[PDB]
Amino acid sequence: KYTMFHYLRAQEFEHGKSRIALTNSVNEALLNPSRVYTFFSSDYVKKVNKATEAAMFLGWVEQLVYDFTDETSEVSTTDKIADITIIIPYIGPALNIGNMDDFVGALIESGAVILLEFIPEIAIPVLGTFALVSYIANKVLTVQTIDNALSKRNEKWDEVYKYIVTNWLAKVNTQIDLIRKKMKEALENQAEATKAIINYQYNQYTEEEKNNINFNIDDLSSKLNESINKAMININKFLNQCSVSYLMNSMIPYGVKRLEDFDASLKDALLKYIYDNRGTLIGQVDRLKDKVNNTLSTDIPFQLSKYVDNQRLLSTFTEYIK
Repeated sequence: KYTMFHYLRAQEFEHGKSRIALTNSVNEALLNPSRVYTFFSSDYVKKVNKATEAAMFLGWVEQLVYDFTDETSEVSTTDKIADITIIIPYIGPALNIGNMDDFVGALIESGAVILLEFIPEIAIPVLGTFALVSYIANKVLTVQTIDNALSKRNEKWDEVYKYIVTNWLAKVNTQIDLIRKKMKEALENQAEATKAIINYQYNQYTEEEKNNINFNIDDLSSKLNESINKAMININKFLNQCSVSYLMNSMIPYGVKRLEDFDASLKDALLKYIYDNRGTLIGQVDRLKDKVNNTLSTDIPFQLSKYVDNQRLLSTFTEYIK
């Protein structure tokens, strides 16, 4: 029915003489150049649509800015979700994300996946051990032979991580960044549409009446800009949490299962290689055995900081590690 870009158009209007009115019905917003969509509360809708006496005008303005900031800075902190501690509930209603009708519900059941319009390729192919099997095949056993095999194994873990993180960088964050980029738009639209409904009423006030109080829209718009900045802070925090969440719970584990399988196979190989050739050490190979056993028994730690210099992403990842 409605893509993200339609909701974002429901939230626009052409400058005109008419009084424009916010509405919670998306369909209604689109079919009328006067009606504008909002993800704000029905209480907020009512409060702006209602026509306002000249006396109660500045007091009106006060409440809307309070209501704006209340609605915008909304923050749920339900901690039923893994590695997402903050939610911004109005995101879905604003961009048709969690309506793709309970958002926060949607995150709790399905995780951060629900932000992606396009699910990336998650499967990691089987990692074979043929290259190393061939490498040691009729090689006289030495310390360096075993150490090479093990550096190669390290390198493999490094390759799979790089693969996964890059997939994530390219296909996931770009998508999420789009939500961020667009959320800023939706919020800025709502500011422009409220500034419009207000400055409409004020320009129906008689000049002697109007002359009494000065509109000072550069004050208003400005106060609306700071309320948004505060909202983007919540949104960004949230988004980066979701990013690292998806990465660590829904992407990296697939690599790690495969890498573990790889270590395992390599282990068998090398230990057999060492026993088959123990006679080069007059039969005493206990150290070499212990080396491959220790090395391959522990996963190579994943450091997001290899790939990313971002402040937000790395701290979110730091929080992940405990």
